[PDB]
Amino acid sequence: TKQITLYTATFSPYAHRVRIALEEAGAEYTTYDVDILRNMPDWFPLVNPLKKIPAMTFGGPEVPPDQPSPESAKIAESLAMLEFIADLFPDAKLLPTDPVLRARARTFMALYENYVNGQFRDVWFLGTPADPLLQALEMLQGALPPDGGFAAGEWSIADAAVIPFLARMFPYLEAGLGLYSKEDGVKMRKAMASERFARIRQYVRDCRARPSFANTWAGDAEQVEAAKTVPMLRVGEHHHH
Amino acid sequence: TKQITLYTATFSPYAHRVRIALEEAGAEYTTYDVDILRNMPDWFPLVNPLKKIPAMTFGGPEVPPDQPSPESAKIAESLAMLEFIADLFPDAKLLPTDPVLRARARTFMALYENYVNGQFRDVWFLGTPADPLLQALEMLQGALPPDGGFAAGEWSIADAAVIPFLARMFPYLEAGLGLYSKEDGVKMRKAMASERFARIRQYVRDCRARPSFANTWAGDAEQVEAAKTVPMLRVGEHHHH
Ligand SMILES: N[C@@H](CCC(=O)N[C@@H](CS)C(=O)NCC(=O)O)C(=O)O
Ligand SMILES: N[C@@H](CCC(=O)N[C@@H](CS)C(=O)NCC(=O)O)C(=O)O
Ligand SMILES: [Ca+2]
Ligand SMILES: [Fe+3]
Ligand SMILES: [Fe+3]
Repeated sequence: TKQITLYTATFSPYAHRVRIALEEAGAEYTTYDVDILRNMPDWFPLVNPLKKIPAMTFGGPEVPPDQPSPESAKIAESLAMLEFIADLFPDAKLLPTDPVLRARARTFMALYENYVNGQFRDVWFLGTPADPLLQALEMLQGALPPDGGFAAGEWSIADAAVIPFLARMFPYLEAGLGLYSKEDGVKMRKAMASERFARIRQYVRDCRARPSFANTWAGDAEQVEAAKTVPMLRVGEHHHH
Repeated sequence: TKQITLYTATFSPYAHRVRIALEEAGAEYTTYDVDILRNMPDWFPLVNPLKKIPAMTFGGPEVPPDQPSPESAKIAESLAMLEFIADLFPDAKLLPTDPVLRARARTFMALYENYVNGQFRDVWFLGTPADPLLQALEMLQGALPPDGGFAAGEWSIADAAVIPFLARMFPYLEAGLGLYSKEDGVKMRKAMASERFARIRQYVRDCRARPSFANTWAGDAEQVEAAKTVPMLRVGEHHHH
């Protein structure tokens, strides 16, 4: 019954993670947009001293999100929020019950966070070479069950962790967003359409088809427009190797 | 009943995490050292295709660790292993039961992984300036309960995740091991002895005092000798300015 407020931003894949999990949980929750990269409100460090989105408050009196209460628990870091939502809503089965299948979910989240996420960041924001990102995506694809299904078989928070980033990749590439070279843009678009990546394309389709994605996605073109507000995505700048 | 085998290396803080959790769980398990950085056995990709330590096998027939069975589950990534051990040994209370306290543990692990570990890597492997690492350590220290205790209050896997790295910092600095300059080494040693970092010193003491640390630590001098075998620590080498 305790209130949940998620501070969010449309462009943010980290915040998208948590919206997906809250949808899958059937939770009652409030979202509040924060212009974190261009105009952070003076009160925002009260809900997250790290000054990052997402931020979550839990419990305390019901208050407007721009008047946060000292009495609410302040939860930081998207993957911590994913596990928190799974803990709060056990009947929603946001993780498997079998320990080995649960470990597949945790391993998948760690493979993404430790080896793929930084490659997405460095290719898009710094224009580093795309081959290491493609190699990391092929590795992550190899962790998926071959015949279909989600990271741990049944849908779990591991898939909430990963789909926000994979789903942005395709329309960002088509719109030319990112500081990578033309050559690497072509390389990535060809690779992600090639037979090499058939499995991860099916994974993306399967994740996007769920109501939790549809109800937390602004649409491809709208998400592209939101990403254009990110200052680090300096239009007209490209890096070459 | 199902066997646990942890592939290990004395120098490795990631492997150390899992040894600590297994000790706290009261698990029966085998450890098997792998010279992963200098002489990886040809069979090791069968237990971890990423070619990283730690690796874990679970279940399957009892076999010599250098003859791994296809029937065992292959678990990768140290933090996934920590959550796995918590799942396997619920009576050991390796996480709190309260959702908010559990989220404190998950947040603390994410703070370390996302903001602290990479600063340790920059300073120790590249010799970049120490101030950003000291700032990240002060942030992590600020997430501890100021009056005492572990990251989530009671001891949890969050403390298994973090103590291997903090516990290596002090003896490595005393040995001058790492690519930072003598000047930054003195700066870090002075800072870590100052009142600024009294709370994290108490944390390191409290974690080290537990049998799970004593039984998984070779001793300060011995751990330093094992770290000198790590190629990227480049023993005898330092970068300046
Ligand atoms: N590790 C965080 C990453 C969050 C993150 O970096 N969020 C961005 C927006 S997509 C942000 O708030 N950036 C602001 C900053 O770093 O100052 C998580 O998993 O929640
Ligand atoms: N994300 C991994 C990191 C493991 C790791 O990097 N292990 C090192 C030893 S400290 C290793 O095996 N390095 C060999 C390599 O990267 O190729 C985990 O949490 O287990
Ligand atoms: Ca596979
Ligand atoms: Fe972002
Ligand atoms: Fe290492």
